[PDB]
Amino acid sequence: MGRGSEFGIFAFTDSVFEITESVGRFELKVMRYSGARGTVIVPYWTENDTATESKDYEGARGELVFENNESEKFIDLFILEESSYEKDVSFKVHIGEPRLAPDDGLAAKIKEVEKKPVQDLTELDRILLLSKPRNGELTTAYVRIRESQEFKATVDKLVAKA
Repeated sequence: MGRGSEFGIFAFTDSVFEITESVGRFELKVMRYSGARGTVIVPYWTENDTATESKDYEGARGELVFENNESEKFIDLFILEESSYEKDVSFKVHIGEPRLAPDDGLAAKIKEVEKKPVQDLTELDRILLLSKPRNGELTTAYVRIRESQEFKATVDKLVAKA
């Protein structure tokens, strides 16, 4: 906890998304909820499920930098066209622990406090921990990729033809 933060709370808009291998570049929003104060780094990385990195989509890995009044940042994907008649395939994109930018006032003590023993936490440093930039519960997005939806109109009209 708590339910809020000032730095603040980072998550995807939801867990579940669907394209279209024809979409090219897919912008996936990472939302900053409750208080846009400070500059916060958010790590992200891609991972295979049924969709595979060399074929279905290109691998994306890095960090997002949210400035002082930035409440939104986007991950570009990108998604590979392979003119399939039929496909239902999917991959994951995760976000790691958001961290405050090294230079600003609180960066330390936070990194120092958040790796001392819990039974040693002091009243004020658990206030620090409470105020920390945090993840929401939506820290994994699943991206389902489908056939171009009327490539398949078009194969189907062709199939019915004699």
